Amino acid sequence: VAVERVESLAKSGIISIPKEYIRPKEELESINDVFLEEKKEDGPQVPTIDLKNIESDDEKIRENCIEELKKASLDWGVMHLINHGIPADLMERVKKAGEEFFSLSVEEKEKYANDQATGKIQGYGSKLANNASGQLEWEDYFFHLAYPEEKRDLSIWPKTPSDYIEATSEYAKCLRLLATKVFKALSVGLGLEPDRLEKEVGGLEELLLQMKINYYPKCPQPELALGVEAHTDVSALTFILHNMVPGLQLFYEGKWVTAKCVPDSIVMHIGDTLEILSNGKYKSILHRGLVNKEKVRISWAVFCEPPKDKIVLKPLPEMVSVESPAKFPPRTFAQHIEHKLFGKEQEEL
Ligand SMILES: O=C1c2c(O)cc(O)cc2O[C@@H](c2ccc(O)c(O)c2)[C@@H]1O
Ligand SMILES: O=c1c(O)c(-c2ccc(O)c(O)c2)oc2cc(O)cc(O)c12
Ligand SMILES: [Fe+2]
Repeated sequence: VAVERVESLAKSGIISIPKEYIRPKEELESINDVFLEEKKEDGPQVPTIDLKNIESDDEKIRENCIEELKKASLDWGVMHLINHGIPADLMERVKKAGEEFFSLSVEEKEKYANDQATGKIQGYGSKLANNASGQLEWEDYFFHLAYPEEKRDLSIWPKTPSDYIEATSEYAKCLRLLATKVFKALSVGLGLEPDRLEKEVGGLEELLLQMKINYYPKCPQPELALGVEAHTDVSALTFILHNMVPGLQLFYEGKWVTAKCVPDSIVMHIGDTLEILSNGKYKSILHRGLVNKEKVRISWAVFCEPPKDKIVLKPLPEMVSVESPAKFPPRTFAQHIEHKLFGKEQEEL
């Protein structure tokens, strides 16, 4: 087999993109210039949710924060979090380290190559075509488990820059504390005991944080490709940092909305795992990512996942009734991923 990286392809001297990267005719109509889209301020916009008072001693103010978070989660399921408690300089260090790793030559990065055939899903990679369509997306990435610390395989983590492990480790620990805060507020929002949702997704012991650095090289025909296809996240929550190059779009009320770049914020997505547990109340929104011909875009997504086999995910009893039937059948996290991949494979077949 050939190992083709999109960064290599982007630098190979091509004029047009290979056919495998061109989206189906029906999808091309919704793809426009990301910079022109980012400038548009009409239509619904991704909400900015202020978490400053999420754990305030002042009850009215705390409840107001919880309600705003709850409301954004039932409606959009995605938002720009501000005053989230993660130090701004730590986030800049994490991004700088990721930028430095991706600036290494493809050859240096191949020393970290993943190997799906032997189950080595961590490391440097690019999505291999996995259905009859043969469709590929315009991005390379680096994926690794980031937390808990005892479950990490540090040997696969970038050794250049020298501070990648230190920075990424601190960031994951900070995000783990923020996930607890969020899970609690979302639990309260559904009328559940504060510790309910985090317990249901594994708690401190089994919830995993996976880091995925998404690298989107410049594209010569950005109107014909997607950096990441339309999808919903399978996690419980996802927290993402960006390098201020636009690209994230959200499918809201039947239209693709472009996310604006809100300084110092962290994008947070409610994922399929919480949507399933809340019986459809909290929303896992369909989203995608655009590429462009002017600037390399990079994002850092941390997925908070339940244990893949140990928990059977299904709507919580409290969220189901005669009048509110279960909107999802029971599946473990692995089974859910397989079902989404299976439905797509059958679709393309
Ligand atoms: O490779 C993948 C993957 C993985 O390797 C490890 C992991 O822990 C979770 C994962 O999740 C997969 C997935 C599938 C369909 C989706 O809609 C989605 O959001 C995520 C993904 O393809
Ligand atoms: O959206 C997701 C995604 O893209 C990937 C991923 C991981 C490894 C790969 O090799 C890859 O091609 C993709 O993992 C995820 C894990 C989650 O818990 C939730 C997600 O939403 C994703
Ligand atoms: Fe996503």
